[PDB]
Amino acid sequence: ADYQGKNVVIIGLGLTGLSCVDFFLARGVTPRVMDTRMTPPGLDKLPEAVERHTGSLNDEWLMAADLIVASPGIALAHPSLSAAADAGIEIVGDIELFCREAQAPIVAITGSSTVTTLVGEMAKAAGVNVGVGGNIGLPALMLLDDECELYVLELSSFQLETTSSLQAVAATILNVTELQQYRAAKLRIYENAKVCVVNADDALTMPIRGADERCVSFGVNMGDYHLNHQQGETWLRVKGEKVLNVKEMKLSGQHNYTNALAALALADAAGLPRASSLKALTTFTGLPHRFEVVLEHNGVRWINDSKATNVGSTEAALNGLHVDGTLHLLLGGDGKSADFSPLARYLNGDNVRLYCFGRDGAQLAALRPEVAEQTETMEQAMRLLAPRVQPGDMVLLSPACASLDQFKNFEQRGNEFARLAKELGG
Repeated sequence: ADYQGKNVVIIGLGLTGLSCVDFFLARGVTPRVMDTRMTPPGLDKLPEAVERHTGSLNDEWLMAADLIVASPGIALAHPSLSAAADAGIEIVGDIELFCREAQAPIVAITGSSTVTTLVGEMAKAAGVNVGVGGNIGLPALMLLDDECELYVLELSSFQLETTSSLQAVAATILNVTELQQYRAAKLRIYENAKVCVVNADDALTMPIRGADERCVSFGVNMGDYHLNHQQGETWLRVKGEKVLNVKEMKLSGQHNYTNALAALALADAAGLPRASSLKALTTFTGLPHRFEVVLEHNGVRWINDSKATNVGSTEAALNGLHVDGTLHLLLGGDGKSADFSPLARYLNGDNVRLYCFGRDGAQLAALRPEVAEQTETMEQAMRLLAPRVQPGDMVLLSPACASLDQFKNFEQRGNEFARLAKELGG
């Protein structure tokens, strides 16, 4: 849309509020920001030209606004917002701002992560540049920067409440778990959807009406997409046909089989090739910290392999690793008396750069010091490479060491890497 010369107020900062600020600053609009918290997150990232008010809502700013952009964290029933609404002031959310500008198909998912991640993996297996965001990953507005061909948004009922311009190529309510108002907000995801993917085992996921010929179902024993145990084997079944033995999947358990069925039905409805999507089901592990993609933005892939607390596990990550551009590898920690020389056969070539840290970091940078860097902690290493990273590059944390020298456990090192990937790469 055109927001030129409008008084815009953003309620709620954080990364989402920051994305709205950038969204408007890039369209010639300087917004005003307010947040009930005295020191909200992202306050230090907030530009200087932007007026901000913290510790409470500025009711005058709201009543004076032409457009109120409300984070899902503030209740729309709040008296100031209720008064703004009664005064005829337009209230929207960040997702509404996204859907007005999005030029690529949108897949929309709501219902009490894996489904959203799988759909993204299926699009990637088909060579589709996909932006995964919303209630997970990056905020939706930050996906407009890249050159996406498909959007996959995980949405809350709160985000849906303030969204009116969503026309998803495929939408789903996975579950409605603790009421009729809660369901009503979630059903908004179906409005103007080309295909509605519903849960055969949860009737509240079905539209009340107006979806007679655009519904596709997933379920355990029933639905267009369901499971079937026949000749002693369990099969994924799609539109009456066996398409995959669940033993080819890395994921396991009934819940992950229904997750795969739901993700498959969205990807099929969005036009992704079945063959490439089924392949994604055979490669996706969903293991935290084990070659876990934590951020895909601006053509860069940030991969958290903090689970590699030994030389053998890092060698596995490097072995057969195709990186279109530059691999930015981080190495360090407590090596635990390990010999890292076997890693050298994978660290030759032009596209390798090393960023070493931790207790045994000095010993790890000694694999090819000419193209290597050294630091004390993981954070300052990532701030060195973040300016240097360009599209096609991979930022891989396969440290080959345990994290007990500077971390509670390898999980903390992997979570900290994901936190800094969002800041540095977004």
